[PDB]
Amino acid sequence: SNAGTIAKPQGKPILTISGNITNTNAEGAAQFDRDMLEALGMETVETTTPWHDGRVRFDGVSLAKLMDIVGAKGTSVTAVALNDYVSTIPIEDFKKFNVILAIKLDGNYMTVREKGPLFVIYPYDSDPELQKQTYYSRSAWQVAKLIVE
Ligand SMILES: OC[C@H]1O[C@H](O)[C@H](O)[C@@H](O)[C@@H]1O
Ligand code: NA
Ligand code: NA
Repeated sequence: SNAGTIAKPQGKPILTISGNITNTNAEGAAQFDRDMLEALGMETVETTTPWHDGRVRFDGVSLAKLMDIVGAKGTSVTAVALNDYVSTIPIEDFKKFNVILAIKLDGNYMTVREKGPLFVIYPYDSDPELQKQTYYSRSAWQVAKLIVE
């Protein structure tokens, strides 16, 4: 069903959240353009990563907030990337850690060649627990879809 409890996007959708959710703006899905994501509030994560040179600044939307916006009912979300990557992420990670869906890198929007437009980012250098392949594997870049189960 389409609850119609989230506004329809005015620009091109860059993220579709679907599955075991409550709040939608399409059949069984919540479509978001970049303006809608920025409007939810931008959070900052500064960290080194396995893929970047030195400490970089990511700005993006809290994934815990996105799960609350769509009324996620499940405990698992599958990220699907533009490049075909599929990554299952326990939703509890988003709360425990400041995980963000990054939109900007060092103050600039990320192109597809820069792992954008959306990139799941954990604050790796904030806790030795996060400096592990478990969380690097959950850090899906070029995210297009989040399927809640
Ligand atoms: O760049 C990701 C991680 O790489 C290494 O494990 C560093 O020791 C750690 O501080 C950092 O968070
Ligand atoms: Na549905
Ligand atoms: Na995994």
